Amino acid sequence: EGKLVIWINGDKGYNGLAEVGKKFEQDTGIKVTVEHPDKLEEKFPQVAATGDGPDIIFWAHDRFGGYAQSGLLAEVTPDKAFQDKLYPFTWDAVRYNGKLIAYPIAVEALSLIYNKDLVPNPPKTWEEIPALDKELKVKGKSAIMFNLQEPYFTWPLIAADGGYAFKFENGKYDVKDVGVDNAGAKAGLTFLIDMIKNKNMSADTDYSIAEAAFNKGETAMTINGPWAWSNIDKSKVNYGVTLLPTFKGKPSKPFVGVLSAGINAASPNKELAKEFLENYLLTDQGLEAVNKDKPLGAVALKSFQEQLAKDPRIAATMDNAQKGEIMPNIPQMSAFWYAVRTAVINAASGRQTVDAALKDAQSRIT
Amino acid sequence: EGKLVIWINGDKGYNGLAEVGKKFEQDTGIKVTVEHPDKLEEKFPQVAATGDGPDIIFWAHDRFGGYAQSGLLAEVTPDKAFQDKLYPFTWDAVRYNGKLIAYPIAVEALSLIYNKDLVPNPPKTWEEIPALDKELKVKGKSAIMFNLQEPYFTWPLIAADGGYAFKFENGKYDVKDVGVDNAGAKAGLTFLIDMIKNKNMSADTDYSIAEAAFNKGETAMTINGPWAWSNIDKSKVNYGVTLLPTFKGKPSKPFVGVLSAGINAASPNKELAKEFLENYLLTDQGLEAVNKDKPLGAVALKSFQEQLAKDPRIAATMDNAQKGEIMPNIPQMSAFWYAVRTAVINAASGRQTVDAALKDAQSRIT
Ligand SMILES: OC[C@H]1O[C@H](O[C@H]2[C@H](O)[C@@H](O)[C@@H](O[C@H]3[C@H](O)[C@@H](O)[C@@H](O[C@H]4[C@H](O)[C@@H](O)[C@@H](O[C@H]5[C@H](O)[C@@H](O)[C@@H](O)O[C@@H]5CO)O[C@@H]4CO)O[C@@H]3CO)O[C@@H]2CO)[C@H](O)[C@@H](O)[C@@H]1O
Ligand SMILES: OC[C@H]1O[C@H](O[C@H]2[C@H](O)[C@@H](O)[C@@H](O[C@H]3[C@H](O)[C@@H](O)[C@@H](O[C@H]4[C@H](O)[C@@H](O)[C@@H](O[C@H]5[C@H](O)[C@@H](O)[C@@H](O)O[C@@H]5CO)O[C@@H]4CO)O[C@@H]3CO)O[C@@H]2CO)[C@H](O)[C@@H](O)[C@@H]1O
Repeated sequence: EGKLVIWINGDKGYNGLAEVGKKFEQDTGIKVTVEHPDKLEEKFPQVAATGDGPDIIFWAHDRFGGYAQSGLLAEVTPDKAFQDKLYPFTWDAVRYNGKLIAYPIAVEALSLIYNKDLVPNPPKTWEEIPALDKELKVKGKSAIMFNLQEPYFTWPLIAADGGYAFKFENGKYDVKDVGVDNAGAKAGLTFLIDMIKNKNMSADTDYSIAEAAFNKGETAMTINGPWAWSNIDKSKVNYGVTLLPTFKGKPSKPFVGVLSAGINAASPNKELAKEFLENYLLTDQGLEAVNKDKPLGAVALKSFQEQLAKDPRIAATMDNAQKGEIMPNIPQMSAFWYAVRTAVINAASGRQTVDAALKDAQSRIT
Repeated sequence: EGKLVIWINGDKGYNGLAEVGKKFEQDTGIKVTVEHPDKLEEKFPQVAATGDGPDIIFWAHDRFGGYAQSGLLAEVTPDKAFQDKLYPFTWDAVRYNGKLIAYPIAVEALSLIYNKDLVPNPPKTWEEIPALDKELKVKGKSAIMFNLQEPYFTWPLIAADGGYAFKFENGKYDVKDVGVDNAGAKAGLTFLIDMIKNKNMSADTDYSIAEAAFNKGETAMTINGPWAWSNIDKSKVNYGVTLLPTFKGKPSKPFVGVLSAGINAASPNKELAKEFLENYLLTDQGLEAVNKDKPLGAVALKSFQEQLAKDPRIAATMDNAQKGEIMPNIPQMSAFWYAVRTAVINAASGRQTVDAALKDAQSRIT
């Protein structure tokens, strides 16, 4: 304790790393010792399992999932401001079981390195290298030499025509796994129906009726999104924006929508549309103009969002958003919405029980 | 042609959008017309299918996958500099079948909106709202009113206790789908073995032998990563770094490694380790010190990577990286490497045929 021991491979810049450690000690008094043991990536699980080893281990990320599965790595805790400083795909490489288990440093790939004076135009194909070697051999030279003891160096050739390690299956929505008629869905809709039966709400309330009632001070609360705030600003009501109420102790989970602008495939103006959206709308000034009319909520444009993030209404918007879920964009989403609309309206009006309404919606969607 | 027609929903800031369109026309002469038809999200697939409709359509992203499946949307083409200006998860929301099919604008979620003067401390639970309503009703008021005709507004309550739309299955490596002994793997290893048989290479060449031969000008080419460049700089050789050769017309596919720093779970210095890695190593000055010793390649730190990106050696590194694949971090990766090492060494030395070596590796991994 009171020290840092670092392990890094002997082909990396460990002397330069030790100079970073010297600056660390000069500022903090904490000694940093950089070592480069052989087989460090095999020794680490052996010594960390006994509670020994280095404080920090450097390796390519392919070793780290095995370490994390064995409980040998601490979860790292960079805040969002620090995570923003590194490329997102590098954080992905060090994420295991949903947790960040290392700090990414550098991105490595093999390349062809060539002597400009022996091969001014290096070969573009592997197949032409034997002919080049024959000409170099009469000069006492060879075309190419690389490490054949480590599979890292031969893998690019093995993969070229179709070799691979493990196949990756992309994330996907299971369009047959729908949760509209499970017990939790029924419990929430039953509560809504119970409020209607108890005359706390009326089944015929729509957007206009609820907005007028809230903005005239006739009801204490409403549920709406950022576009509604402008009309409340103009009203007499002093309003706050906060977390949706919990149900059975669990957060309400609103669907998160990304307002998006698509370009019609039939448009003869695709270049103009790109210019307008990229260079006029998606600017601080462009979004401010729309936002001043009806608030957008949080915006996708980082520079303008940092100016909105302070507003408690935006903070509440993002707190509810985090408790909820981003909507799928799959084609089946419209079928989902049409079916759920019918279920809620039928249950709220008494044309169906909650169970029969949601069962029918589930059948329609799947 | 020569116009922009925009469709946006009637609850959004369409007058503010039209002012952005006015500025567009003032600068370009191109008229922008903003309309807010009812049912625009249903009308669009009907009119875009006939080659009509608006140039740009605004909606939440949940509608857009259906449009893109129907071929109604143009692929949008923002460059990397523009994509960097928006939050990554917003681009994810508008990606369909691997392609970006809209521009994200805003991030929306419902919140509880409350009258500060009627309910200074708004309810944290749904279950307490009936009691609040009874007290407000004696004052001629009600606790809460919101739109019950659109399922968007009731969904947060339905999802709270377990309702969901479509279940998402996270991306994953299939540890039983291994490509070490397929036809492409065998073809590439066979070519390596054929070069060895033809005496273009020697099976016993290792890292040291290849590095010495290249850096003394005895071989025209080598295959190595960025850490090797420092020793070539000091040598007499004038070297370039370029794309790996193709095989059977296809790019060589090197495995991409992210050099990573993990913190030992047994370390009593986890706070010091975080301080060192975040505030000393992962700085421009910290990475420069390591990089000056042995080059890191591309770095994860955006600010320093932008200073390296100009170097043709780094450009070539990233070109090869893009043709290749990020390594998995799964625990099975070490088994993969050990098995492939044995296969390559055995095939190159003649202790096994290419087919028998790679079949054995495949069996060992699975
Ligand atoms: O005693 C018997 C045997 O020992 C010797 O070989 C062994 C090695 O000493 C030992 O390190 C071990 O090597 C394994 C390694 O543990 C395993 O992780 C995997 O290595 C991968 C890396 O994980 C991967 O990142 C990548 O490594 C790159 C690295 O990213 C890059 O930054 C730079 O450092 O180059 C590295 C490549 O050299 O690829 C490697 C795979 O090539 O697989 C390794 C095995 O190949 O186990 C070795 C075998 O026991 C002696 O060399 C051997 O002669 C003896 O027979
Ligand atoms: O004529 C019969 C019937 O017509 C009327 O209802 C129909 C609507 O006019 C019509 O627009 C259509 O509504 C569908 C919609 O097409 C479908 O996409 C889906 O809507 C989702 C959104 O996709 C989703 O983004 C979200 O919308 C939010 C939005 O994100 C937010 O920014 C803001 O605008 O609030 C929106 C919510 O209002 O959620 C909605 C779902 O609530 O589902 C819609 C159906 O609910 O089809 C309607 C039914 O035919 C009349 O209203 C009706 O009385 C008539 O019986």
